[PDB]
Amino acid sequence: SVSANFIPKVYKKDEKEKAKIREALNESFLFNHLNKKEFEIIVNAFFDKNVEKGVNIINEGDYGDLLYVIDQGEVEIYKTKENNKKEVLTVLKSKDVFGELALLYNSKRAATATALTKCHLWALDRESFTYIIKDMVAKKRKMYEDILSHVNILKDMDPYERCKVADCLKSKSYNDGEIIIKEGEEGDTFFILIDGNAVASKDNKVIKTYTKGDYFGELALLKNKPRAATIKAQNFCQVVYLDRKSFKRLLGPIEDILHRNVENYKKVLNELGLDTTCIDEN
Ligand SMILES: Nc1ncnc2c1ncn2[C@@H]1O[C@@H]2COP(=O)(O)O[C@H]2[C@H]1O
Ligand SMILES: Nc1ncnc2c1ncn2[C@@H]1O[C@@H]2COP(=O)(O)O[C@H]2[C@H]1O
Repeated sequence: SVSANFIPKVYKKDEKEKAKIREALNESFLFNHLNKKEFEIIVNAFFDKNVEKGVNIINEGDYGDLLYVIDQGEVEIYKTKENNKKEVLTVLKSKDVFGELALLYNSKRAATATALTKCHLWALDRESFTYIIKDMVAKKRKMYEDILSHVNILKDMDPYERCKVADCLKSKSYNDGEIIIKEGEEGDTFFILIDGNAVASKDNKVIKTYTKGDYFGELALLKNKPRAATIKAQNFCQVVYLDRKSFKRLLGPIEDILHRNVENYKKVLNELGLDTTCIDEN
């Protein structure tokens, strides 16, 4: 049932279902950037769609009118290449979002989405998405998409996965002399330097210099220890950063690289006669 410029629609939902939608959208950085008021407009504008196992919810190539959030069930996303060689991009489950690209970029569906089980989906129409959400998401991606493709650790990531990093980024600048990370302090944040110069030290010995595209502050996140080193700006630095939960959601596909760079730290620390127990885990 529908309850009564752009005027949002309100589709009748129990508070129990509304709480599930809020959970899913607060997890998604496509959405959790909205104020309380606008957020609730979006929650109310979702309607539902039930789909049998085996149904292609979306076909690679179609025009795009809705995005979807999974309530229950599992959805495989794939591309069909070559000699009908199915190429599975990913498997999506409860709370996952898909179908945003057509609404974001007015483009043919980039892949096929197939229900692997029966699915209950919540659907958001193009109109609600474009009025409420599109502009700010598109501009944040425009601001960072290119920068991120030149960050060396992110270069081995799918472009689709990388645009998601843009969605959850926060921005901050530091002045000459300002301290970004202090040795011994508790921290929960992963950093990329996007402009300027900074320097890392431990027990007042210099252990690394940083320039544009470098990252730091991952060690406290990979190890659950206090910051292992002090990092200081040397000019007008601009950084972007991720919180711990975004870091472990997004930079899973590059754990292996991060851990490898961690053992170069080890060689530096052993050379300078510094503490190497900050590398091991506790
Ligand atoms: N690697 C990927 N490339 C493109 N789309 C993807 C990928 N992984 C998941 N998807 C989702 O699959 C959807 C297919 O339709 P859309 O292109 O509108 O939006 C797409 C994304 O939500
Ligand atoms: N040799 C090194 N050993 C440990 N950390 C280093 C080294 N060189 C640079 N760093 C960085 O300094 C950061 C300080 O905070 P974290 O320990 O979270 O993560 C650390 C690394 O990103």
